[PDB]
Amino acid sequence: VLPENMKRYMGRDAQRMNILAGRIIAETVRSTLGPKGMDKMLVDDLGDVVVTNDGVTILREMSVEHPAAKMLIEVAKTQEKEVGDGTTTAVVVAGELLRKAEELLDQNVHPTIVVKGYQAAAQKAQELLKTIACEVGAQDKEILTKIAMTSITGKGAEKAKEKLAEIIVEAVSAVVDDEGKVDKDLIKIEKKSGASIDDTELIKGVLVDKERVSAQMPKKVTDAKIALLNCAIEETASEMLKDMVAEIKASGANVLFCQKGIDDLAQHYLAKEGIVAARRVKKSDMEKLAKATGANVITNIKDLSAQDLGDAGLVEERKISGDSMIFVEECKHPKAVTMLIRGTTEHVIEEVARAVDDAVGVVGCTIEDGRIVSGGGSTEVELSMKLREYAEGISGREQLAVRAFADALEVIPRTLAENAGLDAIEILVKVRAAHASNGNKCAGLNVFTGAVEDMCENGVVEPLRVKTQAIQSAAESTEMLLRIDDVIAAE
Amino acid sequence: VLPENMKRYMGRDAQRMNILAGRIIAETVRSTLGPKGMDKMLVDDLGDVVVTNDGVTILREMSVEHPAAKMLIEVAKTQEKEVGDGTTTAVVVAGELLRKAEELLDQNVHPTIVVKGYQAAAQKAQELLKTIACEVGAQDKEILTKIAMTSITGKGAEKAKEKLAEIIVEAVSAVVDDEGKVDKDLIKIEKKSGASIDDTELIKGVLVDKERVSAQMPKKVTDAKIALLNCAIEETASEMLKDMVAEIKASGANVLFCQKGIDDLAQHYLAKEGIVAARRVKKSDMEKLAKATGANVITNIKDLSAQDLGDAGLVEERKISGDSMIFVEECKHPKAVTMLIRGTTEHVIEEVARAVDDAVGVVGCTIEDGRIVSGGGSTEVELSMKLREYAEGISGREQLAVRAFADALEVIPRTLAENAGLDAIEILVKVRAAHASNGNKCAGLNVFTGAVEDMCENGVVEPLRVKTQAIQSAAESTEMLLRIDDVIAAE
Repeated sequence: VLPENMKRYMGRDAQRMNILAGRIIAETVRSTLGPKGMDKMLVDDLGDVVVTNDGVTILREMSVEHPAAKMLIEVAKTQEKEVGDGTTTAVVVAGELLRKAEELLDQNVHPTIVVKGYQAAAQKAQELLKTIACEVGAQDKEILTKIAMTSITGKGAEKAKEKLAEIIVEAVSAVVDDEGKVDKDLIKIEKKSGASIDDTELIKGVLVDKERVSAQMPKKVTDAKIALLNCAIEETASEMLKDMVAEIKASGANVLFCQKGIDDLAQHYLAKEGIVAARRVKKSDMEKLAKATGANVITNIKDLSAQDLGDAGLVEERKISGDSMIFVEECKHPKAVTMLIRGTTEHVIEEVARAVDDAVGVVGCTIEDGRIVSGGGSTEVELSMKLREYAEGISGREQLAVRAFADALEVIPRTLAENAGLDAIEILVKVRAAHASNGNKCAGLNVFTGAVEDMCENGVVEPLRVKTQAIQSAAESTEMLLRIDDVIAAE
Repeated sequence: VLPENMKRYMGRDAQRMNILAGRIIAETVRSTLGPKGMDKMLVDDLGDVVVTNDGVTILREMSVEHPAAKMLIEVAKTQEKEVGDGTTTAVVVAGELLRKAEELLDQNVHPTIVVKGYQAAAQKAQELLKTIACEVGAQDKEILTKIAMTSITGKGAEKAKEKLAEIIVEAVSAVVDDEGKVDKDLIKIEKKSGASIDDTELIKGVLVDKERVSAQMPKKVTDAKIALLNCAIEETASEMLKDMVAEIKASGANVLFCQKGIDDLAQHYLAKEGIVAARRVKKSDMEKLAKATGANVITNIKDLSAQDLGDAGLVEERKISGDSMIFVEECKHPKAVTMLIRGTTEHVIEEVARAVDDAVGVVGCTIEDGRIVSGGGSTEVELSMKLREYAEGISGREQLAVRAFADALEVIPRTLAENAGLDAIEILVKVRAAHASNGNKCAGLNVFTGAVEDMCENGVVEPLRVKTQAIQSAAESTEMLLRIDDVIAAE
């Protein structure tokens, strides 16, 4: 009757295997979300040994056995590539969810009915998540720097947060054309040693990774006409390589970045005339230096010409913490802007590089939705006491659906209390009571002193595409995994 | 500290053994409550075989081992003294109220919390019972019948409930003086063979269990002057025996009932004149026949008189079921009141004699207190959705407790319906929603239909003392229990 891999589990047998798998990797992930947790150390196979707190990776490495348990990576995985933030959230409440869906299924529910609850309480939840929404519109600066600070919390520096959420709002407020499309690609993040957390600056242009070629070429130009060649100023020795260099100084460059190198004796001519030049320079390089400086990007070094060519307000080669790089400031029309990040080690620079990228992301969310929620746990307790009262509206089995799915929304505000060594059942009361009466806004779980607070007036708050995706893609993922009743296993 | 007798437990060690205590005893007698509940077969160390439903006697005969188990007979035992039904009630949801409690001293709250709850929610629950009280008067007759039929429910004739309700009303609106005290002892319940369930009749008088001794007496007397001797017709032969019987004739007596005997030359003398007389008749049927008749109860024979003596339209010796009995009807001033009971055998007889004694008790309760309150399960449901709401009120520890005691109050009307088979999710939704909107009087649990019911309008309702006593007795005896925190045992 079957063959090829076959040991077979319906009903109880089934329950066990899909609950244990999903419970598992929740426990995994429970104590990594927000201010109150904690670090994990992986090791595979290659005996290789790897500290991390962040949920995707964490289930990536760990070669899994449970196939059912494999379909749950899948649901943290599609929350990182998309939005980013909330890996954690989508998933954890995807295992909790399921525990609670066990108590029932042991009431012999018709798995039928329990889904007929958590669907109509997904849906309603949409109508809830949308109103607690405390609308503040798109380019208001106050709030931009409260969505940006929350882009920077639980992090190796949330400290900076006020200087990492400023030159960020200036750098996305400066990129986006026709209010309501929201571009990342544009904001590069360079990371150099020396400073503090607050000496991060926003050069209206492009800061690349580039020496001066020829030691010839003046180490700084004033009002410079930067060229872009993506393609060859290599030909083989004497003549060819002279005709390429005397045609750059024919058109109008002082400044040249070529994605395709330089020889010796051709930088000697470049520096003969007062032309500086930057070798090997990356095509990442190229496009940024194009919108910085103002450039239309060419093919070769042989089309290089002042007209497809830029305008730039200072251009020095600056050695910065024992490495040379090329700056390109005062930029006329930056689409797209680089933010210099001063910094600790490469590790706190990188992070203030990621505490902008996911800041520009998340504000490219308050362009397209200029909603703002709910200071982490906040909107949960609100959804709580609404959707409880929603339940007294359904009737039948779907009663017992929607009640359970509210009371498991208290999962996340709970653990972030517990992790915090707090009395849960006091605060819960504190926050719930203060949310029905203040609003969206006001109604928080602050870690610190331990009591309900204005994540708003702090503000401490996060974008709205974050909360939205994290809950939907999670919620419907764990009702798939709900619903397979029959496991015939095998490799 | 230690030995003889003792092992010790604190912690989860104690906790378990009392709980086990607890749940078990209860598991036993949950099944027996209500429309929908079954028998149980007891056997003692004697060998004796014993089949009963009633939860006092169940727990009384099985030789119980756990001391803590021993605390818990005394909480169904006191409920039977009082009211009667609630045995069952007082002690199951005693056991249930434990199991919940569990979930919390596991918890880890401080048993001081639990209890903090359960006492404000017992208070409150006082305020609630008070209200779901549906209004009406002392000797109203629809509500007399209702409270009568619900003293006749889930017993061997709930049968003739209608006919058993109406002769009891009659019998207790007969007895009371100054409306607001209902006396018991004065409604005698005489069992005999042959009738049906509905042919049960109120002779405003007394019907005893003596025949006419001496064959010479008067097989029927018209307007008779009954005489009440507690004292010996008993003297040593010839003379002393006749001027005691000549003394009865000298007053007025047609009729006579002596506590004590009659020697055979004596009843030959009282039959000589037309005197009837009744042999070995107890103390019992002595201050019965005196409320019937209108007598005042004297010492000896001698004593006998016109006076001290009664008045009674009809006194005939009627074979009934082929047992001789003496009837004493059309009594002029009856304070007290035999109610002849015909059915099927002995059992159906005696049963309508129990189904009137509880019916004269609870009667006696709606005299003194003017309230009526629904079975099966109006007042449960209504406390549920009120005491839920009353939680949101409270704040802290005490939240938790009062939600767990309102949930507790549902399991009786859940089982209730299970017993049936009786998906209880739907109905409970049914009866709850109906109650918040109609009232006290019309939100039922009628087994038969399957549906929410006007207990009132149908008939089906209990008194007030029954549900008041029930409640409080049970709730603070399981709190108690839940206190003990240290067992040292035994020998």
